[PDB]
Amino acid sequence: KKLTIGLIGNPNSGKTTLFNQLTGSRQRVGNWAERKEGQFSTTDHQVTLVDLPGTYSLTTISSQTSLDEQIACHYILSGDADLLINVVDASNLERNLYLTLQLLELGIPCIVALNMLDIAEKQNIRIEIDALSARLGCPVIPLVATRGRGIEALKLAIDRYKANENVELVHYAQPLLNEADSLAKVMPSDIPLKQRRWLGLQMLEGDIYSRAYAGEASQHLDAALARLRNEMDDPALHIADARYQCIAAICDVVS
Repeated sequence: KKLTIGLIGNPNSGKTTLFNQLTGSRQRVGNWAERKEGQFSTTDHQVTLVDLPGTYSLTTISSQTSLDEQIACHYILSGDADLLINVVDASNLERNLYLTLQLLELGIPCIVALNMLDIAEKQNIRIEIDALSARLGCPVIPLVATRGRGIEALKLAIDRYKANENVELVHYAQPLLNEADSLAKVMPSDIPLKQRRWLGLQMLEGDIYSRAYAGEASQHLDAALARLRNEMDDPALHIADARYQCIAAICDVVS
């Protein structure tokens, strides 16, 4: 059974190194129409690993997006990957989980690969693996460097992979969910309900680039925002703050 896996993480998360270790000399360097692609095997699977450009987020709310960011986003939303391996820097967890949260809100099958365990230890940081997994609703695999043990556990997890656990991640105010869902109902229904509801939130948060994916929902954004502004100060801020609360709450328990 062949699997297509996207490798995604922040810049300087050790992603290039992990890609190289996983694929060895079974790799091929193309471009996105630089696009690195490689092969490896697990017990059950022949995996095609696709290296996505380093990025801190699938989008940018307050400022201009980058090319790398748009490439990652488009690939992720295309649904070409059967699952993703989200490489996370254990020494800068809070910053790294911003991207992770987006992947999980999108409902994309995910395996977190906790990297840079050494540097975390030398920064006096210990991550509670099962605490994080429980809260994210996906596997969390410590990438132990010694004798490539982390790689072997990562391959094990790929063979074990099922859907993410359907867990509440962010706790949004009810008017936000309502408005996002009603926007979602009008978006191109070729997109899954979960992603259309996320796009909805992104629109409400001021994400300009999400409007490209939302089609006819953009015609209803103004009316949704006016309503929300009559029951809370600034809907975009309530979205960002809830997301900050979620990630901060996780980090306090987990780190």
